[PDB]
Amino acid sequence: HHWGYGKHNGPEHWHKDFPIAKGERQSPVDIDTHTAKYDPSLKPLSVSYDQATSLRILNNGHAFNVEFDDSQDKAVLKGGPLDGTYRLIQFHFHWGSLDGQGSEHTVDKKKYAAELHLVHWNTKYGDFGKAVQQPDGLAVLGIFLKVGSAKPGLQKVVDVLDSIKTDGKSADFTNFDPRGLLPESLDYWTYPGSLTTPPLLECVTWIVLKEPISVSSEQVLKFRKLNFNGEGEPEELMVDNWRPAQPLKNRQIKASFK
Ligand code: NA
Ligand SMILES: [Zn+2]
Repeated sequence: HHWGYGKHNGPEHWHKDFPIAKGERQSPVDIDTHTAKYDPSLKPLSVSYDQATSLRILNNGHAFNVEFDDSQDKAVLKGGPLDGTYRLIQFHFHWGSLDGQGSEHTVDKKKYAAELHLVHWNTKYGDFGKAVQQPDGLAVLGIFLKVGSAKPGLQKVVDVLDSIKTDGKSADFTNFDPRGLLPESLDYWTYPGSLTTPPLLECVTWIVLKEPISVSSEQVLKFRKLNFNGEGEPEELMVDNWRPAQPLKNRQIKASFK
């Protein structure tokens, strides 16, 4: 695709092809923890990932996605601020060239090394393509990564990155359990927002977990060896594939905790 994260095609350019970039409910945003409103009416999240079926991992030239079979209710997210059942379709990460940047959301302006997005769609709309046209179509769980101890359940992902180095490469990726990527606590902030890549549609209920997971320096190093470019093209490392924080405008961030 023409858009990307460089000087000449990066996020400050996206509005020319995707005028919704300057919309009223864009993501990501800075979460100001002292202005977030505790909402005692929010329920606990319900994450049911025991029957998840992963299929494939692929490099799509802006990140890598692990894709799941979403033809039945096998890995779903319910509760929290959601009505209805949302099915897991893929997850992916955004990360930096250095450990001090890489997350899309920030917390009191603090950036994390990377951010994991688990993308789910509202089953009342029948398919992911209809869901992205609706204001309550997607629910994305966002989890921050800090660098410290290794996360054992991430290792299977890091070990296959070698085989999908360039844009358009894919590999079989079965029996991966995404329960190994979740923190202990499910406390969260939530606000209505958008996809953070083109087409930037405003169809996402964001659910950002308060507790980061830790990954090792060697684990995130291996993400930085992937390439934006296709095979046999000049090498451009896949780093800093994050969009900067957007204005909050007329929105309230709610917290499930105090
Ligand atoms: Na995508
Ligand atoms: Zn993302």
